[PDB]
Amino acid sequence: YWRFLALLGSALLVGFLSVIFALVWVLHYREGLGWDGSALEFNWHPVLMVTGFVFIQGIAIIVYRLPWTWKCSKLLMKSIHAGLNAVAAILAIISVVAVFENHNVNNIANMYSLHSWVGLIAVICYLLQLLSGFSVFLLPWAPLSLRAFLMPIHVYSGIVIFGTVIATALMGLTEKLIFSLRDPAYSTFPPEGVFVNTLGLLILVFGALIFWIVTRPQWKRPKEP
Amino acid sequence: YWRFLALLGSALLVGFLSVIFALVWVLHYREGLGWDGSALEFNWHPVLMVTGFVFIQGIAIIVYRLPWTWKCSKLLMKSIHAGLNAVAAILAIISVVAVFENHNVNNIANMYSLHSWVGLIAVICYLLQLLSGFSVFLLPWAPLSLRAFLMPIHVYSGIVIFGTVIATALMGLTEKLIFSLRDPAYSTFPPEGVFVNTLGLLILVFGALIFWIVTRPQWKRPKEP
Ligand code: HEM
Ligand code: HEM
Ligand code: HEM
Ligand code: HEM
Repeated sequence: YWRFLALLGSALLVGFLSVIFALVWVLHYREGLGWDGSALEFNWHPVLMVTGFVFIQGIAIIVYRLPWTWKCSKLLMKSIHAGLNAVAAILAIISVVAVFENHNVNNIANMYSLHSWVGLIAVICYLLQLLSGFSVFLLPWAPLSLRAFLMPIHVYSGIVIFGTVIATALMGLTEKLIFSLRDPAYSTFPPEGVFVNTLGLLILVFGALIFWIVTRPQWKRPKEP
Repeated sequence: YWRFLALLGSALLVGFLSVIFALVWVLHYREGLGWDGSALEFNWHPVLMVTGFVFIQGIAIIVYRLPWTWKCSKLLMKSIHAGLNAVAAILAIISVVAVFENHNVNNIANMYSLHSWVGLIAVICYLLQLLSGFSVFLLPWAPLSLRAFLMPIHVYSGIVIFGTVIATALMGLTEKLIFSLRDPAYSTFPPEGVFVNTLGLLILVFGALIFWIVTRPQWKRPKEP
């Protein structure tokens, strides 16, 4: 228990510092936020991706392992899981609408990067996991046999989508640092560069923590009757 | 069994195509290979990283789950594991010596990027997992109690290092594409750009496959007497 608490506490801390770091970066180092800057719009992209796709999704993935929930309703904890993942799907979609509207308004090319390829698949895989998870594991009519062998795919896919989001995030930080830190150049170790590398590491440590919590068999929600 | 075979076969295929794709890219799209180009030297970096740190390490991680090995010697399969990981440690170190020698000869800055921060920690964590794994699990004097609770950390850390290498690789592809595809620009969808994005996806699919194999409890090497 109290090593779980300490680990949950650590992941919340690093997860909140990531969101904090993403906000300071766009509000104090970049131009800020707005729904047409248009770089004030683009900046919603990293902010909302860190906040929903990395942080809120990180918490949805461990929601069933909070021991205060074990003798809670399984339908209820399915609802918090479903709902916390839906919030991150909304924010991530909004996040992608930000780049497309900044790009199209500014006549920039779309979908040429490995970041955007990996990312757009992450997003599509995410919605499919959300739609499939809703009709099979929340919704009532599905055959309990189809439950039995979709479940290993669903647990694996969620960890693998969550890992791929983190790898897309560090790619997006990389692109945006390189595009932006032209003078002083990124390679000159400017403060924005040290700061956002540290945001990169924080997003890293958060994933490692979420992956630790979620693979402790002693912390699985105890199977139902 | 035969779904394991098919999955092992798939991961070997995508793992070999990654190495192939990394070679074609530097030999047919870039300047080629050499031990002083000096871009002929830098190119050893992605080639050796994909080959040893992603591919050979991907195979070392699943070496205990080959069913042809289950009634093999555990000391022997510890030796293939140890040895396959040592080969990737050598290649990765060599790979890092390539960038430092290209940078220092060409007066480029070192260790300013998130790619290099994450990567250098991956490398250091890798060697520590290798040194710790050698003295605790190959070597004979360690208390069987210290075996018992280092093992969960060692399995977790190997998956987490392997994931972080993949995320570093896609960052390195991102940087190198952006630095290089200046004219025709990356954003103009040039063939090198489509090709190396596809190398990025292949490295992705390889990790997802290695992670699938390595988390099937039905495929764990059956515990010893
Ligand atoms: C993209 C969205 C989703 C992701 C990434 C996701 C991811 C995951 C992950 C990683 C686990 C294993 C966590 C654990 O061991 O506690 C899990 C468990 C589960 N998910 Fe989801 N999930 C998503 C959407 C849904 C939805 C909509 C439902 C519908 C009810 C659902 C139902 C479940 C159930 C029943 C479990 C097993 C709970 C248990 O351990 O007893 N998921 N999910
Ligand atoms: C990890 C979650 C993320 C996902 C799923 C994601 C997904 C995407 C997608 C689909 C695009 C293409 C949009 C377009 O073509 O207009 C894109 C573009 C971009 N993203 Fe992200 N992104 C994520 C995180 C980040 C972060 C944290 C940053 C850092 C600022 C970032 C920086 C960028 C930049 C600069 C572009 C435009 C250049 C390009 O097309 O590659 N992204 N992202
Ligand atoms: C950086 C290098 C290393 C990495 C990334 C690594 C990674 C891993 C991973 C991911 C597993 C779990 C695989 C599975 O379930 O089959 C594992 C298992 C193991 N590793 Fe390592 N390892 C490394 C070095 C070593 C070394 C040097 C030894 C020394 C003998 C060692 C001994 C073991 C043992 C005994 C197991 C458990 C085998 C079993 O399932 O019965 N590893 N390693
Ligand atoms: C995934 C395994 C990888 C690791 C552990 C890794 C690690 C590193 C390290 C430590 C550096 C800094 C070297 C220096 O400062 O001179 C670096 C630089 C670099 N890497 Fe990688 N790398 C990997 C994969 C890749 C790949 C696949 C590419 C694609 C070509 C790449 C491209 C670069 C580039 C262009 C640099 C120099 C610019 C910079 O300092 O960021 N790397 N890498």
